[PDB]
Amino acid sequence: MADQLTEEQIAEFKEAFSLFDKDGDGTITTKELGTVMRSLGQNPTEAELQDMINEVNGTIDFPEFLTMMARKMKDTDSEEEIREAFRVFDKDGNGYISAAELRHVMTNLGEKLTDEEVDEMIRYEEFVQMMTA
Repeated sequence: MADQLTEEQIAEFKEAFSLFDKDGDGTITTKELGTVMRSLGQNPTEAELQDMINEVNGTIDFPEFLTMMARKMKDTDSEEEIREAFRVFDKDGNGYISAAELRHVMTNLGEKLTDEEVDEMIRYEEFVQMMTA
């Protein structure tokens, strides 16, 4: 699931990975992975380091690094995108002004959807959270 990743994000993370590593391949012991995470600016605890080691004997391959960063940055980007898109519907109102106002935008647009299904699901962010669950 590398599609949730941004081109600039993957470029920056590859740049950091290339700067951290020494001569040779990127496969070094898990202590190197922990130190790279510390240098990247993140605050990974011992449990996060253990999970990253288990995901990847002391070989940090670019695919495994990309996968662990994919899951982490994907959770982070999902949270950030939810927070940003909470204010995406600026035309409906200032903030969650009316249930009918949001329902009109959600039913007149969004996807090929059934008119009665939107009303049934109604009975802003709460609807998105319910749909995600």
